[PDB]
Amino acid sequence: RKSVLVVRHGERVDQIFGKAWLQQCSTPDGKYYRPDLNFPCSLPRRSRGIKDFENDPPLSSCGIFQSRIAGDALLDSGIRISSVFASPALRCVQTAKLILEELKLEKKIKIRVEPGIFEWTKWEAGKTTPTLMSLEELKEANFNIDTDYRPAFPLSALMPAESYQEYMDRCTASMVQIVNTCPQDTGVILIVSHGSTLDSCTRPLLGLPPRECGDFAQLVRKIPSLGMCFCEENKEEGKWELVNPPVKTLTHGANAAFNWRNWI
Amino acid sequence: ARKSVLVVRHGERVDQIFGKAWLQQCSTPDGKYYRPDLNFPCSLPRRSRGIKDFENDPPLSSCGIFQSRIAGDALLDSGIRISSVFASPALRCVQTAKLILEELKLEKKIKIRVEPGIFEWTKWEAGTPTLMSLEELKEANFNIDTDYRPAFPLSALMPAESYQEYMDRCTASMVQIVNTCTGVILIVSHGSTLDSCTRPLLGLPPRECGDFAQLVRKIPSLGMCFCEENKEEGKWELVNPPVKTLTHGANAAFNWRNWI
Repeated sequence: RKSVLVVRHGERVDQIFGKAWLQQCSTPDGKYYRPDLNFPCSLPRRSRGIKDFENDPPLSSCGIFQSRIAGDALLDSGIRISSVFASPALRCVQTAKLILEELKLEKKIKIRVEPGIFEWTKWEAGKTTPTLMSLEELKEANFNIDTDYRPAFPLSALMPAESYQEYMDRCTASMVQIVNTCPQDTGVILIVSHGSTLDSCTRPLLGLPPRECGDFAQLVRKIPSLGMCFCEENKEEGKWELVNPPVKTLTHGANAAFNWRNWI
Repeated sequence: ARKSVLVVRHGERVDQIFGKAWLQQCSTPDGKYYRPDLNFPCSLPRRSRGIKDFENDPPLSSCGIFQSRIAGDALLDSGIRISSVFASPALRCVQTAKLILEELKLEKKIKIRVEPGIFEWTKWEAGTPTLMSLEELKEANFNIDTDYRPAFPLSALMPAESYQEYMDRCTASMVQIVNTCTGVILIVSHGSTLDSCTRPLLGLPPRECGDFAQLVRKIPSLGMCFCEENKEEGKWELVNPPVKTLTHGANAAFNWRNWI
């Protein structure tokens, strides 16, 4: 039974360590270090050193954990993943890769990067698209990217401070392209993206117009890291329906910092 | 390269997230284990007597496993040498100790010395407490040191002990711990342990209870306290822990039916 599984990326470092996270993990000469264990072990190599990560931040160590444990659960559920699409955000592509590794499909399935499902530009740093990693850079960072895939949109088409309606229209238009890419295929089309994507990419499949922005927003507030929305196609009736996701929720506590000097 | 004591708090325990009846949420009517949420661990430890006893001796959450692993991973990088390992008999502590050892690649080399004397203050537990026996731990694939004679046995832990009575058995245990066997002694235990087991090393008397408790509130999962021995001066001193802090956010449950 053909289906689409939309998945929110794992915890992003700047969610915890704030908008200036990069300044906390950078030396004067622009080199990386971990001031806290939730900063990732390393950062992949990128053109202008590590400058361009500032608004395209990686997963935290926790976000890696979340991604891995969800992927492990997807393996155990037994469902078949036929393809994987991803927002060009590094956090989303990183989440895609970690899931594929746990499924043992990292070498068999390439990631199709689709700038058309990038986050609503109203919710980004400068109310605009940041510098993202090139596909050449992702290959060099050992991501198995599908360079033959012709995406619905280039990143440059994404308007800064686009309206709610414009954001929904480009996600809808992207979901036309996504479904038509290998249409015979049954199996799960995995889409690893942002919170908003759970609604923006499933609505058009269900034959529904966008929600009122308010209701959309309230619904997105509640999507946790690696939250999922699952839609199955009923082939006979030519119709899609929302379904219980193939894995359970993931619920855990925070962990605060401590200052050892307090003991003195 | 001095002698030292690294005290580490266990990772996230499942019941801190899923409450006191966590066992009833992951148990079938006929007593088999299932995972209602992914933060419940992959499995409970192989125990033959059944799952009933875990209720008040809860294991690490998935997050707790992650926390333990990433902490142990960083200890390996720091390049310090762990020579022995002591652990509170609570499963969560022993589990954290195994996970750290695995990351240090010493799970086969160093046996875990279970010391009931550094168990949690019994005023902060349910009510003797219902733990896994050393044979049950061995059975569950834990590399325990059965030869070890502990300063305190499981039976000695009486309910509703006083603050002072808890401090006394911790200092008493630290006397022993120091004598048994110049690498790092690892103590994987509870939040309270970071203070209760380091004060006597430094030669300090117990804190006032309130000062103690106020300090224990602030100790996160995998939190550490590190004392180095100055052999020349015959004195111990607190030192910056060998690995960094671990700060991360929470994750809430979502209900997919909200989308319909």
